[PDB]
Amino acid sequence: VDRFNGVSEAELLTKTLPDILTFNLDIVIIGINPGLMAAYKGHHYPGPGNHFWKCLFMSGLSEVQLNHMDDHTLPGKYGIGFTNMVERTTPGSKDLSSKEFREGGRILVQKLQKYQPRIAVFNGKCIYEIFSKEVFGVKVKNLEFGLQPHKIPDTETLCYVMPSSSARCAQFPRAQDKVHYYIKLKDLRDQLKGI
DNA sequence: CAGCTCTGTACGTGAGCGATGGACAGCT
DNA sequence: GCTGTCCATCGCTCAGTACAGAGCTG
Repeated sequence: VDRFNGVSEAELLTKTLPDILTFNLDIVIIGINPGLMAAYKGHHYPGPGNHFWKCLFMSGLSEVQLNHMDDHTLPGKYGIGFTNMVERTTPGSKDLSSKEFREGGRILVQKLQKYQPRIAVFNGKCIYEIFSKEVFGVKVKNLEFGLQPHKIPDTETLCYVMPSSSARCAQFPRAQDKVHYYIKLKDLRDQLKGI
């Protein structure tokens, strides 16, 4: 079956997804790594199998239904940027090693200390579990979604964790089951501008 | 024993690819 | 009536998390 218009999966696995980063951003969405479609398109969260653009609209973070082609307009119009913990493309997170994640978390903390957005948004618990242990030296055991009790070191950057936008996750089967975190993220951002 | 990590595993939903079937229209 | 296409429809694949209940170490 052909899902990538004649492009082999082995070619996509060698491709990367660029960062959409700048200064004065309210939010930076940090993914785990690119999926095969993101590597294919060269844009963040294209469908099918991803809830991100649906949740972004349902929560009120965007005024209309946006898509992956709109990712570069997000810093200027919305104050939202994009990065990932791991550079390498795989079909799923389970194809990544501990070594890649730990190297990723180090480069991620450097990137965050340069751009210093108001909120570092972890789109996936697994990446915050690895990051928090490596950076803050905390226990992974009772880790929760939402606002974290630690800031990115040397910055005023907050850490906010969300269930991955991937539709592989059966615990939050629909975009509607994830929207709560997007709404609480919209509220946290609104509170920062208010205060 | 007490807190921790580690690892195999099952799980709902909705989009899209390739195949299928009923409707439909051409054919002095 | 026979032919071949259209286009909705269908059936299969595909796009992390929490849990059980150890093991590990003070």
